[PDB]
Amino acid sequence: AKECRCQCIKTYSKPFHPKFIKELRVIESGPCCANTEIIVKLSDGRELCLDPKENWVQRVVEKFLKRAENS
Amino acid sequence: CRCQCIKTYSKPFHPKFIKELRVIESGPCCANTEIIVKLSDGRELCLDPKENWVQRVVEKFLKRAENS
Repeated sequence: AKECRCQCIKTYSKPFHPKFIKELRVIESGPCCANTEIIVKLSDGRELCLDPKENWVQRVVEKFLKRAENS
Repeated sequence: CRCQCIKTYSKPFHPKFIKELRVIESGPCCANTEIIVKLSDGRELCLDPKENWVQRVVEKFLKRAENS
């Protein structure tokens, strides 16, 4: 399919500081993708897919969310 | 480079139908942080990131999605 399918072919495994994140996307698992997908947009203009099951990823997404909620 | 929201949604809905979450931080495109959630029914609602109930709903969805 085109729209109904997983959006990530691979995830970025190298940990980085949430300060480089400007946008976050969280797509829960369901009919169109067996797994939850997390895509972040960096200030370098890159769109990265992250592993939602990785602890550092969860902490990084948490820190960005709280900061954005303060702006 | 514009805002994705005109007005924020305040009417009651069941969070359990949220299937996707989007958070765009403020900057050159939009002065305020924007929070957009996609409901199963396809609807897209803009929520106020400054409201405490909103922050709780977003948090709960995130943890649930991370459990999959």
